[PDB]
Amino acid sequence: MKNIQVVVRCRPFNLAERKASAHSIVECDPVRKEVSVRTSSRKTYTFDMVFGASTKQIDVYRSVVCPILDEVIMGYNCTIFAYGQTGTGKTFTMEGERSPNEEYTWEEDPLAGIIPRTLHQIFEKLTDNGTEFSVKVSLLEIYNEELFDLLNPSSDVSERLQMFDDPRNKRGVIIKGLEEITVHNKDEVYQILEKGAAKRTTAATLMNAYSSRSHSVFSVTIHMKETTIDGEELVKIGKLNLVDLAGSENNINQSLLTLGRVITALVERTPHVPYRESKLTRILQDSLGGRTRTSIIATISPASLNLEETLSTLEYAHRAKNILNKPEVNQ
Ligand SMILES: COc1ccc(C(SC[C@H](N)C(=O)O)(c2ccccc2)c2ccccc2)cc1
Ligand SMILES: Nc1ncnc2c1ncn2[C@@H]1O[C@H](COP(=O)(O)OP(=O)(O)O)[C@@H](O)[C@H]1O
Ligand SMILES: [Mg+2]
Ligand code: NA
Repeated sequence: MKNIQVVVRCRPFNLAERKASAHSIVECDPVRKEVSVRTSSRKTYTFDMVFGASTKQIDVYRSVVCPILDEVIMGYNCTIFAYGQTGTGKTFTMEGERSPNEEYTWEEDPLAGIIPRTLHQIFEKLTDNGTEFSVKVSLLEIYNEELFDLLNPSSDVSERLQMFDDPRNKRGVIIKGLEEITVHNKDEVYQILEKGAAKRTTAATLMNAYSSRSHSVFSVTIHMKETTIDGEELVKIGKLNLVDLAGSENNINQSLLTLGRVITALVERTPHVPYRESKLTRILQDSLGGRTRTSIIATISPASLNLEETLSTLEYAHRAKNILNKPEVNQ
């Protein structure tokens, strides 16, 4: 029925990265939707949208997320995930950072990313849309095939969760004891994201290379009740997953390895797709050849130092455009 959207976002050169040449190794064409990489010998790859080095946070949100957020409110499950080498901007893009000195409020911090922006807009868009709705969110991170709850307000972070097949959902799982915090309004948001960021920091003291190796699944489930002209009970449920994947360069890497075998299985149209053999592919089975509306943001470097992963990343992301999903709304 419908193709997975792939986008590419390149970041500006960082402090480590030397640029020798007068003209770029990575050129992004937003109009032609082409990323062109100098291996005058090139490989040019077309994507669904492309975002060069100076693309700001608000544009990414505007171009990619605003459209998807509308599908969430109709009650499609969506899933945006970020993919690419450590240091290209998967966390910058999906979470963002906090500007120093309290120069800006969270709502207006231009370093803010998809997660906080989205949560903010869910409340603006639904408050003046007439709907009866609630928002409850959760923050699960996978590391070494273990499940960490960063929003559980009480528990020690190293208390890890179990997963089991949802007896109500053919291609889904329930994460037992996962803290699903109800957000009653936008002013409850920051406090929740802070607690998430803090617990995360604690988990990093416990495990090696945690930032780069962890997958981070930040869900948000919109319950929307609506009365019909016929006097019925229209209860629709949007779910948006916002997934920050472990760095592409990596049992520690079982989930990332399996994500590859799944995508491979799907594109080459081989009958057995091994969702079941990793926690990530179990949690997101429905985002990959299922009934969810997936977008991948593939984050690349502009620089010669990281060309090899920049290109690995582009080939991996580009074959992912051939996956067909059959979106369905939850009532
Ligand atoms: C789980 O999703 C999150 C968590 C934390 C943040 C975030 S950015 C966190 C940063 N991505 C990180 O991993 O440390 C925040 C930072 C510090 C305190 C509280 C929040 C932020 C929120 C709104 C605006 C700007 C920055 C953003 C998204
Ligand atoms: N699009 C961007 N604009 C400005 N700075 C960026 C951008 N993407 C990444 N950076 C910076 O480069 C570093 C890498 O970001 P990070 O989100 O940790 O990457 P990842 O999560 O992909 O390992 C951070 O310091 C970040 O602020
Ligand atoms: Mg990161
Ligand atoms: Na264990």
